[PDB]
Amino acid sequence: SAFDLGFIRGMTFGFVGQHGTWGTDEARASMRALAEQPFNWVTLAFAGLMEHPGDPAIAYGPPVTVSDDEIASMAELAHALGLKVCLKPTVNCRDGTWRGEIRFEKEHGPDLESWEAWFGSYSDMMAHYAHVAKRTGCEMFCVGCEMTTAEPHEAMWRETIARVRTEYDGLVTYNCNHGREEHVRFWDAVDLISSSAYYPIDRWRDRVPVLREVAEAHEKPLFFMEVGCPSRSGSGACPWDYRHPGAVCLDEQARFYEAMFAAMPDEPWFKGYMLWEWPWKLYPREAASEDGSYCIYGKPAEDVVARAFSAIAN
Ligand SMILES: OC[C@H]1O[C@@H](O[C@H]2[C@H](O)[C@H](O)[C@@H](O)O[C@@H]2CO)[C@@H](O)[C@@H](O)[C@@H]1O
Ligand SMILES: OC[C@H]1CNC[C@@H](O)[C@@H]1O[C@@H]1O[C@H](CO)[C@@H](O)[C@H](O)[C@@H]1O
Repeated sequence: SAFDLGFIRGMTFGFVGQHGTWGTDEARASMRALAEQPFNWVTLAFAGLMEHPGDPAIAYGPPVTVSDDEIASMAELAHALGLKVCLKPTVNCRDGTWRGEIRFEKEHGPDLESWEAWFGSYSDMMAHYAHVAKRTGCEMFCVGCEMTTAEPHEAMWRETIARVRTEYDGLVTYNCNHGREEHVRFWDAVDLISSSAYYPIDRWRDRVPVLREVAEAHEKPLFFMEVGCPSRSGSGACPWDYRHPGAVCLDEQARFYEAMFAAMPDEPWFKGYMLWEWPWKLYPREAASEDGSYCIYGKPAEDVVARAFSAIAN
């Protein structure tokens, strides 16, 4: 199933999945526009909310996130447009702190500000959405994203994953941050290794050997659950950084994709690309030259990716 998996030509849709936004005419129009492109996968991504990086409570569902029925509506539409769907619940902090820096002073204590408490909340969230993934026939489920500070809590990640397996029979991945592929201890517990592969333009050429080594060592396919670059000046040096300032620069985004596609080998361990990202409210192509986001629609990167993905498809 993991070994046999068709090469992934994917796009992430709809983040952060704010309540009500996917049930709109706009979101429907955006998903249709996505499906005009040579993608075989879409990821429905959304974030629950922590107040602070040291708070064990996670808010998800309405009024924060899209409802379960909004998720189902988008999954149904995607499937009817011929796409396979990955469901990706994650968590953000209201103060803007990256989820890769969540931290607790205590390991244990269900009613304390502890790792145990936080994983209790997170595990309930994952079980909730693994069940939604089953309901909606999602072909993949992503159990976490860029949780660098949480990753050493290996027993707790294994408990979380096991719970997902009781609720969901499809492909399961965990999405680590770039630079963590060779660090995560629990790849044996998922079906596919995946990362947020925001490697700078000039590093693709020399990062490939470690990606190859990780995949081959774990006898599991590896793919990128996030990859992209904003269309802003200099962003190619820090494609992970959504806050990087810069004038709109369409070619810089294209150069990122050209560098990535040049470097990635045609070898069976590598299973492809889930691009970051596509908004639920899509700008018209006439406005694309003034857009500095990760979206490739209406920009030269659209053609770079479509040329690459059409060639893979054919
Ligand atoms: O990779 C996407 C996330 O990147 C974060 O920034 C990290 C970066 O990834 C590297 O670990 C590093 O150069 O240090 C940074 C932390 O300051 C954040 O920009 C997140 O919002 C991204 O999701
Ligand atoms: O920096 C690009 C990605 C890297 N991985 C996680 C993801 O959060 C990040 O994207 C941005 O996410 C924030 C909300 O977390 C959003 O405001 C931005 O506009 C990007 O989608």
